[PDB]
Amino acid sequence: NQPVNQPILAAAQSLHQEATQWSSKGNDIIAAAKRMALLMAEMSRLVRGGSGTKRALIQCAKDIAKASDEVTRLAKEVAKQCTDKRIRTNLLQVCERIPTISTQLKILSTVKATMLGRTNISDEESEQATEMLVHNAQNLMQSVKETVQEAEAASIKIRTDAGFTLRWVQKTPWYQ
Repeated sequence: NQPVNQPILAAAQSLHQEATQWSSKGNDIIAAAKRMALLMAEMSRLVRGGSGTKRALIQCAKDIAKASDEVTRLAKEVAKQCTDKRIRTNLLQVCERIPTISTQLKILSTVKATMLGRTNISDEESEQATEMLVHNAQNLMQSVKETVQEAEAASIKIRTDAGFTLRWVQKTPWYQ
């Protein structure tokens, strides 16, 4: 079908597996994380494209960074209502890593996009730029996955408020 950068696809699938165990209904962290995983999977295809995929590669990074701001914004709200200082601090700590990682995703996607369909660039420049993009994508997927898990852990420490708190409902059994 279409060539894909396996480690980016694997990082995407890893976040999606974790996010899809929960319902998006009344959980915008879950919705944004699912959008991020789906967009990151598109990225693994685009990173392998020609000159025509240059705009799509940079727009994909921009979309991923926008979905990560929704994750960060909501996780800060979860933290603000959490009574456990350990969980509250962890959530606030990860919220400050995500914008840095996603800024770096935009810079490395632009770097890779300038290289698509070019003949003058060496395999070394290309490989080095691709490896940097790969690591950044893995770090981002990991940070959001951990943000999902900590936001769920924080829910136990929050007085459930219908229409006012995040909703955690398993869509499928954990062992499926």
